[PDB]
Amino acid sequence: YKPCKNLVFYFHDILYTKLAPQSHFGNIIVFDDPITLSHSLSSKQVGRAQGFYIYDTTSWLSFTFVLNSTHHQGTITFAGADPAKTRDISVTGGTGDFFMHRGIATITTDAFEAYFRLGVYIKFFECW
Amino acid sequence: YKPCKNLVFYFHDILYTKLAPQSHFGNIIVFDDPITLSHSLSSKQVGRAQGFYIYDTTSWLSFTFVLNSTHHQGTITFAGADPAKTRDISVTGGTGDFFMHRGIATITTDAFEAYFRLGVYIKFFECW
Amino acid sequence: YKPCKNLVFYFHDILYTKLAPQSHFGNIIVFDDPITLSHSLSSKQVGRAQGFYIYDTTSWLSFTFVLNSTHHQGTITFAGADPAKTRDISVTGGTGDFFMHRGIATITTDAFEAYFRLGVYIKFFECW
Repeated sequence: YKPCKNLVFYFHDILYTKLAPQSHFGNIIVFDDPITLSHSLSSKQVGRAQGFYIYDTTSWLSFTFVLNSTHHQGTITFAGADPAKTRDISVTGGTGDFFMHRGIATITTDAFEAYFRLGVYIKFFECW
Repeated sequence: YKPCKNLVFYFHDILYTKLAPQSHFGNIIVFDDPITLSHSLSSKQVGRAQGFYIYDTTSWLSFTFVLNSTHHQGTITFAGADPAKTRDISVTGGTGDFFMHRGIATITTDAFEAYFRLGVYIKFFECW
Repeated sequence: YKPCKNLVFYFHDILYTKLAPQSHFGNIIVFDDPITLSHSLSSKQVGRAQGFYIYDTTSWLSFTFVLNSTHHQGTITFAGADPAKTRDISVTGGTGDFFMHRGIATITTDAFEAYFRLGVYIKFFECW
């Protein structure tokens, strides 16, 4: 399938059978990260990535791109676990310009420092 | 677009570039709140709002309207971050009567006390 | 409606008006559980169930089936609260083979020990 809309953003984060069933107590890390048009942190910011993930002693990720720029106004929410420096995550929600949008995002992670840059390539397959 | 179904509920909660990337440890607050047809807490209850949000030292919200009334039987789930006394949040899931439903909700907050009344105006744009 | 695709999996977990508005601090339990084709833990594993739930002192559940088998390659994510030994939960996300899929799952719980087997019956009503 070809997507009815493609978007690319970067956001910047600073840290600080077979196997049996496995549980543990979790701790939540909450983040609020700048989203930029290109790779550099000092390139134009177009919103904030806000969400959370988990440490055990944690493939789980929930976050929203809160977009607020001259061309993009809305939110896109993603949720799920995926264990490669690259993973897919489902679009799970949309508001504003991204009202009723659906699709997937490919997340590529440049790890450096406590500095992580995440390339997020959004392919929408339903667009309103 | 005009919604194929509109619903209005209130639920009642009782408490107790630019910026750099920002993380912290989070704490979860879980809530289980009555949903009513109208503004007053003592008006007919039609279900419970059950979910969680986060304190840092937190625009993130995940919750489900568990509806159980003479006219509404099902669940509606919402998730996302939005930083106005009014915000939008995406429908992310539905069961029962709201099976395969999609759309957005506008949330208006009356803050008082530790008492918060939230007006939730659901506009579905896909209805089964 | 008849589903365009039906799937059945089991996963195995090992523990260890009216009512006023109710909140509390929550603690998160994270789990990573084997998914099998049939009831027995020693039957073929087809992936891992990875997500979290909450203890108060908690009908909330978020998890992803990370499927990795000879016939199924993708993820399916579910989220929501539902208070019966059986409950429904909405599909909220999909990737890979389950890209753009939507529907509901019925979850049946066999409680034993700290051992819980969950029968998950997925009915997709949108398939790509």
